[PDB]
Amino acid sequence: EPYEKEVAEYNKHKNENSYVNEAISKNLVFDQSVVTKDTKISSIKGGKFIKATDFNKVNAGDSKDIFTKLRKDMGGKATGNFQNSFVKEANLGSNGGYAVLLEKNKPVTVTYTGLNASYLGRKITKAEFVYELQSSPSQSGTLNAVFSNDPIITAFIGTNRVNGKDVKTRLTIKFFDASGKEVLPDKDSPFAYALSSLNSSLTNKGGHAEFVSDFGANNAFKYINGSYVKKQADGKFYSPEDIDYGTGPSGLKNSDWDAVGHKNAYFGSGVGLANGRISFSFGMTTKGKSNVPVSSAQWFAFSTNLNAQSVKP
Repeated sequence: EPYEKEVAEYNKHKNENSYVNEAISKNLVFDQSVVTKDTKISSIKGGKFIKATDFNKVNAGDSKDIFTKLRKDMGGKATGNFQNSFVKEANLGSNGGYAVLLEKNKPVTVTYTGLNASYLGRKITKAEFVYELQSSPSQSGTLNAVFSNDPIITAFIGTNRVNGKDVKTRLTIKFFDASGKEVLPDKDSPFAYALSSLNSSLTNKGGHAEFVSDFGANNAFKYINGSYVKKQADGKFYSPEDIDYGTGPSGLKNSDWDAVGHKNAYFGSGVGLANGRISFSFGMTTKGKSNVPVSSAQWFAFSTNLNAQSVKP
């Protein structure tokens, strides 16, 4: 471990040390092209539901964006059902989503049906996204989630911050073919998935970063050259400096890169590679500070739209 911290440290303010690069095969297609008129969440199992009328309440003077709605402690305020947990918000797409409480040791399985995804020409019509809380900074130790009926918008997750702990969620995904059989990669054609939009405002005074970590068995993170997202001493992958408000050595601001489709969107991306079932964690870290604003709700989108074509081997 001490030698990986040293590898991280030398690489912090550099681009790739080498020219070595291997093409990423895009065998797995899980992107906007796979959403159909029939795509939807068919069920959510394992989690208590949050009534939309509880989820939509904010405090006087608050903005009503989805992140602000997310940053409240709903432990013990999750008495909804699948019907009344349905929420509309433009960030969820035109078909909306569902509010759910995530709790320690209670994985929540979100099933999508009606897909037209593929892997080497095998049609993927259904998927299970399993979310499991791993870290929460709220008093109740819970997280709130809104799961979108668009699997490419995926999830918004957050809670109130009372201490310095990370927000962290494990996501394990199963893809199914039309016959109902799980689709797993062939030996020489791993799954590739994007880890995008990992913004960071981290400074010595404070701020926070969105990260990925804890890549599961047969999964690995791969660096994109010129990306600010790279492995840190704590084992997580994020930008250790501010690319959001312009105070960092690069002077970059969120509007300079953090948009889907931006030429600079790779600034906050990596690539996930899986020779097996996809599984990894995502979250938010203040590196331990408790009074950091807007540092406990995030949007995590899942797709195969990589912001690169090759990676370091």
